[PDB]
Amino acid sequence: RRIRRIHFVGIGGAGMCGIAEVLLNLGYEVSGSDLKASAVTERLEKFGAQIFIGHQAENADGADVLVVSSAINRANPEVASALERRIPVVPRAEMLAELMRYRHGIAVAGTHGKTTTTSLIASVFAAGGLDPTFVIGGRLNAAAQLGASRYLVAEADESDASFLHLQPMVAVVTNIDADHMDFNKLKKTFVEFLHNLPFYGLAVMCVDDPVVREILPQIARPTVTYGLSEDADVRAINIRQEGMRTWFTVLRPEREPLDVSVNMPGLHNVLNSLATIVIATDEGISDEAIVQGLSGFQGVGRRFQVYGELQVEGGSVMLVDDYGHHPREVAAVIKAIRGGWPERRLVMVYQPHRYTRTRDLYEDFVQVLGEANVLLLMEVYPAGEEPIPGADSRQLCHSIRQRGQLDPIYFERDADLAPLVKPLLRAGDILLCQGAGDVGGLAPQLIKNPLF
Amino acid sequence: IRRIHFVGIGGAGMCGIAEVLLNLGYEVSGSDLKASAVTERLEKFGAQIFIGHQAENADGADVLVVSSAINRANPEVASALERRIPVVPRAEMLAELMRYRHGIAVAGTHGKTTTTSLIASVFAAGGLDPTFVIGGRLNAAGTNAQLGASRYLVAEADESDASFLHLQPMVAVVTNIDADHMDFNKLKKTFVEFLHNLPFYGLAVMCVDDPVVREILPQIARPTVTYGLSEDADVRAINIRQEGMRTWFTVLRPEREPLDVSVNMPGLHNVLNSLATIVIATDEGISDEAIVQGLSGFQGVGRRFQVYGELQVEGGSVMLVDDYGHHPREVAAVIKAIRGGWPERRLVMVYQPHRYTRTRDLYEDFVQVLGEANVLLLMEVYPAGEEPIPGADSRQLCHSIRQRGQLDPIYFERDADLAPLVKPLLRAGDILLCQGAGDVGGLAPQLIKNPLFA
Ligand SMILES: Cn1nc(Nc2nc(N[C@@H]3c4ccccc4C[C@@H]3O)nc3[nH]ncc23)cc1C(C)(C)C
Ligand SMILES: Cn1nc(Nc2nc(N[C@H]3c4ccccc4C[C@@H]3O)nc3[nH]ncc23)cc1C(C)(C)C
Repeated sequence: RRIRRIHFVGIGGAGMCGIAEVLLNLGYEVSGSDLKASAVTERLEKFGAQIFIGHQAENADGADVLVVSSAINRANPEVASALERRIPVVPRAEMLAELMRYRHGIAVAGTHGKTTTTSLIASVFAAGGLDPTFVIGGRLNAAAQLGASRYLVAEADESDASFLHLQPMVAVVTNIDADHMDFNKLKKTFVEFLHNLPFYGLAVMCVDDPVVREILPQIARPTVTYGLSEDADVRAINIRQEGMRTWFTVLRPEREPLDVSVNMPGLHNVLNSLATIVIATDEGISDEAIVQGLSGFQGVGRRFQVYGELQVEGGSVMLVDDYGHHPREVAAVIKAIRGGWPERRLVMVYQPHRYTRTRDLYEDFVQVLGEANVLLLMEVYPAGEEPIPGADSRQLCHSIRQRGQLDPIYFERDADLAPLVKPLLRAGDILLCQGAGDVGGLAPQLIKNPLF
Repeated sequence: IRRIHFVGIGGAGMCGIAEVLLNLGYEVSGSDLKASAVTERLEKFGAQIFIGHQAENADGADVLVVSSAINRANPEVASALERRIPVVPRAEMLAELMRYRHGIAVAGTHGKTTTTSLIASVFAAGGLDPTFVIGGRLNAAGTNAQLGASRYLVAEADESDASFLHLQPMVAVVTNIDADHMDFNKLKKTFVEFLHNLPFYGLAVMCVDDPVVREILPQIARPTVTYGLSEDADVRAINIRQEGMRTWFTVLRPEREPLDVSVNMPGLHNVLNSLATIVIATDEGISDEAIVQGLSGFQGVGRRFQVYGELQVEGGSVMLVDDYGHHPREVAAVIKAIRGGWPERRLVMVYQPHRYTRTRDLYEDFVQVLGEANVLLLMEVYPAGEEPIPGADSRQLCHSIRQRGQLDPIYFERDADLAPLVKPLLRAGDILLCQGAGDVGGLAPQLIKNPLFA
């Protein structure tokens, strides 16, 4: 072949080793360097990678192409050597996208629901004995050597530079939401992405989303729509909720109605399931596998995870947890609560992540955070950053308070939430723990706290 | 998707696409106003042909391909839309073909067409028979075989086409990136993005003699082979010598002995075309003998800086050159190619503007570029179905140029006889360039067979 040897600089990095593993599976020679030996380098060695510890120019000798992590500098002697001798140096994210050229690629795109849908697809495919390699957050998983399956299922992030270079056989678009970020450019991006499908590929489009519906005429590829919409090709009807479990019937062309459940509440998960069913159906997966895959799906950790119930005087409070820390993600979580439980008062705990992000998206935070009925704003999680005046939780409290609708309660990172929050809570409330940093710890503690 | 339906399948660019899709094993139907040898040929390859347009001709199509000439009101298109059948423009489906073959995409501002054709010629000499695409038309060597039969598909890649960034080549050429006579940052990014459509194991063939290509070289994270006269080019022409219509030069390639070649077309631009072709043929494993034969017996592409030969006048002769370019930027490149190859020779240019709209839109660029000739014969605008626009015609251009004091254009009408007009002006050692489309294509053939120059 033209290129035989692929050399990874920083091969122990979090998403690097998965790529190396699948390239070995494809039958390339793979070498890699890292500052530190680890179980990751050990594993790659057993799969037939040549590993170097330390960086020196000669580690790249005989490389046809380099792949570098974001942690690698251009003055790294291996990179420098490759450049001096005109060897191509490819970013990790670009090589990750390239993998779909070698497999039946199912790209899951859209603003909201990509991760859960990717994971659901993988679950249903597994139920039909297919063991797909799937990609979430740049990490490759399967259940075996990564890449063995003919199937590769991956989140497709529209802000990644390799998005418009993906070559899927099947593309999902869950929705196109431009809020809290032109809108016209975003639509065009999705249209262009869908045109990377072959003329015989498949676009799986949520017609419940107004913007998806709007761009439907521009797609010019085989399309299957899904949603609650009456004109959707694949439809959920007879939706009923039973504690944590949602039941519904799915209508599909030239098939009898199919009754399914999913063990995670909210209309958003019906839509996730629908997208999965379109893809499983088109792939020829049995009704039995679909039912089992959906039914026994646990959820993705801290993706609108319902932790259950806190006991208070006169009833209970539903506890919800989500790691989203961008305004657009938070707004969607809140909308999911308002849609699913329109009568229930929303008590939100929010911690901003990073001062830079708080500064950059400040006005959007003021708007979105103001949608809560009760707001507890936790001190910023710095993630190593120095404070920025006028761009912190105290300022946000003031910005929101000034608007006359809501009076946020500020608290510090070392405070104990349970005694703070319990006196505020009333039976029928929803308590949302929202953010990363210190927030992840909270819901597990609340659920095992004496006060509840 | 089993059945693909073409609306206007007898169109010059439509029939080739249909033929390749048949070859790939799709069912293909198409409609056209008129039966012809074109529809007959498609029938032999298994196409179902309808004469006339009616909605039901599209019944049972999984996808439509629509000619550039045909709009949404065509009953077949309307029917497909009403029933949510995907409607693909011709240009888009053309681009799709590369996914199914070893695609060689030839991009850049200047030299795409000749290079495409040269590649095809050299591949043919090595007993390959590639399908190749020039001006949206698909061709191969020897009409026996079915378009698409070869594993190779060579095509011009035009950066202004909407499907440019959807090409999926195995090999991509960039001849040059020139923004003259027309955002520059967006243009560069477009070419970078096109090159990134290559797989990590594909090949980029880059003309480093071009400043802008050289500039973007470091952003290409793909295997690259550079070509040019530049000393640092991977593939280099040296010892360039001209012998009438024939150019000799030696080509240096990595890990190879120098290779002596000739091409039967004058000008440095054709050395560069040859170099790009040699990179590609070499990388594909084509023999030195095939390369030599392919280059040597290459005539040129019709009306792409075509040298028609010689007109006889008192005291010697006039080199007749013909080119269809009708945008200022194309004309400027032609003139620069004449000034570089023949810096001593007086340039007499016949130019006909194409369209009143284009004349209006690019007016000042025409004044500037047309003013580069030593002698200028401006022919009346070719309308191409357009109504006249006041102030945007050849008479206005004559005045705009004449007022500047350097050059005094000679106006003539579309129906005038050029030969008696031009002969008394011509002097031995002139270059006579016939430049433009419309009525211009007819001129050089007539001049060469005219008694006045016999
Ligand atoms: C037929 N044909 N073929 C071309 N091919 C290439 N032309 C150039 N450049 C050019 C050149 C070179 C020397 C003198 C003038 C000019 C002007 C232009 O700038 N660069 C190249 N790289 N690879 C190929 C190639 C160009 C052309 C013209 C004559 C139709 C424009
Ligand atoms: C885990 N997860 N999964 C999602 N999946 C989808 N969410 C929506 N959209 C909307 C929706 C639907 C119901 C209630 C509220 C909202 C608001 C959201 O915008 N549309 C979809 N189409 N296909 C899938 C899908 C969404 C989410 C959240 C909860 C993290 C945002």
